[PDB]
Amino acid sequence: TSATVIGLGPMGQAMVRVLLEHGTAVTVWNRTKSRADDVVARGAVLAGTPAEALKAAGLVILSLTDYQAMYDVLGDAGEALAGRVVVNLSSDTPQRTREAAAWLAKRGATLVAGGIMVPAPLVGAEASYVFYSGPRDVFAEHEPVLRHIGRPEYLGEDHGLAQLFYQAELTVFLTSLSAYLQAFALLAAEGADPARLVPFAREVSGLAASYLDETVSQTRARAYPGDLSTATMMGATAEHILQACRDAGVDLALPEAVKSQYDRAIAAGHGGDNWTSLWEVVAK
Amino acid sequence: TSATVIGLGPMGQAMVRVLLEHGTAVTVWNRTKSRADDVVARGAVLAGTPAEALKAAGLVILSLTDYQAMYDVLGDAGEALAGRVVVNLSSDTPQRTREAAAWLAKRGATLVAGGIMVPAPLVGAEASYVFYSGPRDVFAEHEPVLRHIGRPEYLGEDHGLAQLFYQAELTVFLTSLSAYLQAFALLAAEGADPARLVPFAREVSGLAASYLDETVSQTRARAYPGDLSTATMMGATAEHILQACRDAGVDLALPEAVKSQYDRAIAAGHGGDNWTSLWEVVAK
Amino acid sequence: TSATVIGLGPMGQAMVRVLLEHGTAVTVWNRTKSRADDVVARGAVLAGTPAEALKAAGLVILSLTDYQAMYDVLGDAGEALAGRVVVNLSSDTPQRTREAAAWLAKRGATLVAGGIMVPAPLVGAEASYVFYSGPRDVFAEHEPVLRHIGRPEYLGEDHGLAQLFYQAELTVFLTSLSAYLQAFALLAAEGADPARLVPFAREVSGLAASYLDETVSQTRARAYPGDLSTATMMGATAEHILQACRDAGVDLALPEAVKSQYDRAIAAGHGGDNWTSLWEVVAK
Amino acid sequence: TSATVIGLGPMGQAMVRVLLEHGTAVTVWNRTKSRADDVVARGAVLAGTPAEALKAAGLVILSLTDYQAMYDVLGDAGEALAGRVVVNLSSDTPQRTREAAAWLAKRGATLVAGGIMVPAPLVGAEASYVFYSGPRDVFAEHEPVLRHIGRPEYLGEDHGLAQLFYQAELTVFLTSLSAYLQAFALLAAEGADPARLVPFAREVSGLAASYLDETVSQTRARAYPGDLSTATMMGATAEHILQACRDAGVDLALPEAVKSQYDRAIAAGHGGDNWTSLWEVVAK
Ligand SMILES: NC(=O)C1=CN([C@@H]2O[C@H](COP(=O)(O)OP(=O)(O)OC[C@H]3O[C@@H](n4cnc5c(N)ncnc54)[C@H](OP(=O)(O)O)[C@@H]3O)[C@@H](O)[C@H]2O)C=CC1
Ligand SMILES: NC(=O)C1=CN([C@@H]2O[C@H](COP(=O)(O)OP(=O)(O)OC[C@H]3O[C@@H](n4cnc5c(N)ncnc54)[C@H](OP(=O)(O)O)[C@@H]3O)[C@@H](O)[C@H]2O)C=CC1
Ligand SMILES: NC(=O)C1=CN([C@@H]2O[C@H](COP(=O)(O)OP(=O)(O)OC[C@H]3O[C@@H](n4cnc5c(N)ncnc54)[C@H](OP(=O)(O)O)[C@@H]3O)[C@@H](O)[C@H]2O)C=CC1
Ligand SMILES: NC(=O)C1=CN([C@@H]2O[C@H](COP(=O)(O)OP(=O)(O)OC[C@H]3O[C@@H](n4cnc5c(N)ncnc54)[C@H](OP(=O)(O)O)[C@@H]3O)[C@@H](O)[C@H]2O)C=CC1
Ligand SMILES: [Ca+2]
Ligand SMILES: [Cl-]
Ligand SMILES: [Cl-]
Repeated sequence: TSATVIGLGPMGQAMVRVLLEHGTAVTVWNRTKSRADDVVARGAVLAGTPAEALKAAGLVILSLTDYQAMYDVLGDAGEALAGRVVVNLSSDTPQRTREAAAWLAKRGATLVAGGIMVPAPLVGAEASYVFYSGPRDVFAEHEPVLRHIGRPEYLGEDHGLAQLFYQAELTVFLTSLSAYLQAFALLAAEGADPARLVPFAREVSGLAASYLDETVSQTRARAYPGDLSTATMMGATAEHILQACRDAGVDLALPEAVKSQYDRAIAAGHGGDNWTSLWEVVAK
Repeated sequence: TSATVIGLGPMGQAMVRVLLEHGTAVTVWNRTKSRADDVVARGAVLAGTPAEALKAAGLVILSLTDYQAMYDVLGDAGEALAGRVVVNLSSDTPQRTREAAAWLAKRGATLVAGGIMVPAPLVGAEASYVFYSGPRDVFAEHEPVLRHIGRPEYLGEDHGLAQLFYQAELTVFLTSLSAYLQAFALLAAEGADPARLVPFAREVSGLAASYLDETVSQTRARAYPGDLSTATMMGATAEHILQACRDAGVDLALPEAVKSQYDRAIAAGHGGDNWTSLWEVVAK
Repeated sequence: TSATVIGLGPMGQAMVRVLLEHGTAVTVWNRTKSRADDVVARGAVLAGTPAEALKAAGLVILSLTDYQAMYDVLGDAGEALAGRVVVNLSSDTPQRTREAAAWLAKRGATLVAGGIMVPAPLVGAEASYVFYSGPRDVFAEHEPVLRHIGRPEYLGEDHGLAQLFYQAELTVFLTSLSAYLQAFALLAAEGADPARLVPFAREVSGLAASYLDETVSQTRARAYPGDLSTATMMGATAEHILQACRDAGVDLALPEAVKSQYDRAIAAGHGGDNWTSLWEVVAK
Repeated sequence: TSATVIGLGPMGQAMVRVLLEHGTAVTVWNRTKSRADDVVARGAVLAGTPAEALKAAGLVILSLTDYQAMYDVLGDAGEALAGRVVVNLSSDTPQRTREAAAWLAKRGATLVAGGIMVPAPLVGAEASYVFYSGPRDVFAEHEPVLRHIGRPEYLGEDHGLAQLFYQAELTVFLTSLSAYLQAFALLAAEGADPARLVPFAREVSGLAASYLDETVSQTRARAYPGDLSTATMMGATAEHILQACRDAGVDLALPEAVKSQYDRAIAAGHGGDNWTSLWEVVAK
């Protein structure tokens, strides 16, 4: 088996190592040639051109910052794309992923969209998994090589799906990281030591994740009983957080955005409903 | 022992039930007199007035929407407050909690401020804990009755500490819940079942929590090595979430707040730094 | 709108009340005529024959002990089945559900299989939901009446699906109830008071449910890292439970069945793997 | 303070890390000397022998697979055990724990038996609790060091009580995990994604737990009113699960154990009684 990896950021490099360690031949290409030194020392072959990289394998894995980078790198491949399977494991919108499917198809190439759901040090570890979407038959053929990156989670035929699931996951992940900075900033601005919060922040993240099922069922039902918590009570806290952040001279964007959800829910008559009623202002 | 509980939302009623379960004699008062029906049925005594409530015990627990509600309710209490310990377990700003301590002191009452870090159904469960701050010796005299609500975490003499930790905790909690709605809305808008995300969302919450220690070290050091993940790359995803939400007709408020942190960190020169460089734009 | 309910056990009766309360006309039939007294007093009409019951509505809800009961009651309906939608909300196997689909189809009737996921007192409450499977168009038409029973969870076209999900759910529910009896019996046989276990039994059920995601991912991956728990350590406890139950003179069936899973997993070389390796002996 | 921990599976290492984190001087011993690598790296002292371990502290914590392992390890300890407090937090039968107390006493050591009711990652977390039983005054002398592992639940003087509660708890826990595998296997065998069940499984676990109080009252009274749900009807479902599992080629061990309880209760005359009538066949 033979693989090409285009993009040697931390994830591209991690995927090259894991493919090499499992006895796949790896041809790499990278805009910044010098970034390939370590993977070539581990037995990767650096191609001179993306077209060359496309000629050294039927399986082409793209690990780039966005899908626009794919067009920058592959725009000049011409017929070297014909019959290749492009596994794009890059962040972008569902719509640009679908668009890339059509662009690649015009040039005889098959897109399998994917999203890796771990950081680089966990690539190929037990806890690694990857969303995939695009043609089942084409994915199935390459699945035996791809599964070394992580557990494949094939979502279906719509190329946008893997990217949809990636952006949904990253909405949770990135906003959580911004909530941690927000929390530590409030403490640090008030003279308190953010380190003291760590064990409680871990507990309340555990508590938050435990609400996922209630969230699913109430939003799915559009039923929001306020018996244990009201949008008025939780909006009051959203406001206390915003005010406390204003008092402490800390950024206001995140707490303001959360508060706006409760205000617009209450203004819509959901003051007495569960926080899950914010569905009514958030959803399409 | 004797206790008064003022405010009978789900948390007040839960605290009353737990104190009754441990043989505490509990006097209650509520604005909406019907909400007392359940704790009166379990043998709580409904006081006619807040002053009558206060006279019932040395120990007075407030579970109200905010500290304004304290003033609306105990505003005309006067003499009833003298010699009493007011354990205020209501959401508000650290500053308003500190000013409340002053106001209470003038009327010969001590404030212990606190924050309950679990919902009503977990009051008195293994997982329950409560931040407390204020005069150590007063907290300690009442702690054997207070402990029935949850493990007491006494933070110190500053009345605003318990409130500060509670607000920082609810910054994590409320923002996480909103990120869950946001992820579910994106899926639902594109016609996928939000319930499909549930186990992956819980997993990515676990992953997010595992970054807490290195967030503390990097933000305190203002050291942001970008070798595993840059603000540019994660910023790119923050923009992808915003755009995908824009494409699907979902509310952009929360994704826009998170993207504005990356925008600002990058424009402040942290493009090649870790996401922890957002400290530079969040912490002032 | 018009509905027929055949079967006036607690669930049939609960569904009749909820349909009446939402302004649906209800015709009932029951083997035991006298069981209809309360629903007729609430405005249900008792039909003399199942054929009559079939003539008083296009929507026919079956709430019987099994699918064999359906054949007992409807076997003598002849052409009175033609064009009816039979919503069977009865326990049976996926295969007999599919078989009933064909039997009903031969007689011009459409089956929508369902399973109600709450006891009778929660029928029509916020927390009620019902699995449905069978023809989407036919289900969609009746969904506006059926949704009063609980949140419809339409799983797809295969009639067996709702029943599959019901039996899967009930595997969790019934085996949990048998584990509670098993636990209380051990305590009661040893002189201890089962009532003392209740708060800990609630905690450990919460703990158990928290392992659902790990279960999904490891069995899905067929990856069972034993870093936090081995099948040898957990099989040792399964054995201690069986022995303790033998020492106390309490039934052995449940603890023996659990122990057999770990023995067969260890015998297969999974002594050092996670308990999730029992997948390898349990799964098809 | 000083502590010895004998046994370095995940629970032993977790207890060592938590005691070290609180400034306890910890001596360790393990059969597989490599497992000590991690706690030695955090500054635990590796004793050459178990007798050397015991000499290091008045307080000796055992975290072994079973009480046989205690005998294999402390079998030749002899004089080293005199005056020492052995806090044995290992799974075994109440009888073997009681006989262990006798054996230890002869050698001039006190036993405190216990059971940790959370996994290794939650040792020292808010949710952690530990049953203890044995001499009150000895437990109490050591409880300030022991409390760092989790909230101490002292059950009384009988050394077999902590073990009895632990085994009853793990009857609930292990049987629930196996019921989860069983539900997932049924889905997987019929070609449905087990991940689809996850939120409904968690919900039905919640529902099961809500029956705990009425299980206590009905089983103690041997009063089993069948008006909401009969053993015949629930027995029918136990048989449906068994048959559906039989049809799908899934292991029948666990469904057969549960069905045998209904079979036996019905044949003992409880067909029209609540499922709680299974007490009559489980409790002897
Ligand atoms: N890092 C992580 O933890 C994870 C990241 N991801 C996703 O994986 C992808 C890769 O991320 P990561 O490995 O962090 O690396 P980066 O996104 O920081 O960089 C990846 C590669 O993109 C290349 N690149 C970007 N723009 C262009 C362009 N216009 N033309 C040519 N090459 C370009 C870079 O080239 P050069 O080296 O020359 O700069 C580099 O090789 C992203 O889509 C990201 O969202 C997914 C999960 C985990
Ligand atoms: N619910 C939860 O899960 C948790 C809540 N909390 C905090 O606990 C506190 C209580 O919350 P919760 O139990 O949910 O209930 P709510 O905040 O919805 O209501 C609590 C009480 O506040 C009273 N109240 C509000 N405003 C006034 C006012 N101006 N004058 C008089 N009484 C007033 C209500 O009176 P009335 O009955 O007449 O409406 C009610 O008795 C809040 O500060 C909240 O942040 C913290 C942790 C968990
Ligand atoms: N009870 C509950 O909590 C729940 C039950 N279910 C399911 O709903 C269904 C109904 O259960 P439930 O309401 O408890 O009642 P039962 O299963 O105890 O009885 C329901 C009805 O079945 C009838 N019946 C059974 N066998 C025959 C037969 N051969 N011929 C004619 N009628 C027959 C009974 O007739 P008669 O009255 O004359 O005896 C009764 O009307 C079952 O499939 C059950 O698994 C689902 C979720 C919750
Ligand atoms: N893991 C968990 O989540 C929980 C476990 N428990 C209980 O805690 C105890 C420890 O469990 P856990 O940490 O998972 O680890 P294990 O039970 O897998 O192993 C614990 C220790 O037992 C030692 N051991 C086993 N048999 C012998 C023997 N005959 N002679 C000498 N040493 C022996 C092992 O030595 P070696 O290292 O050489 O193999 C190891 O150090 C068990 O009783 C378990 O039921 C309770 C709650 C939670
Ligand atoms: Ca606790
Ligand atoms: Cl506690
Ligand atoms: Cl504690």
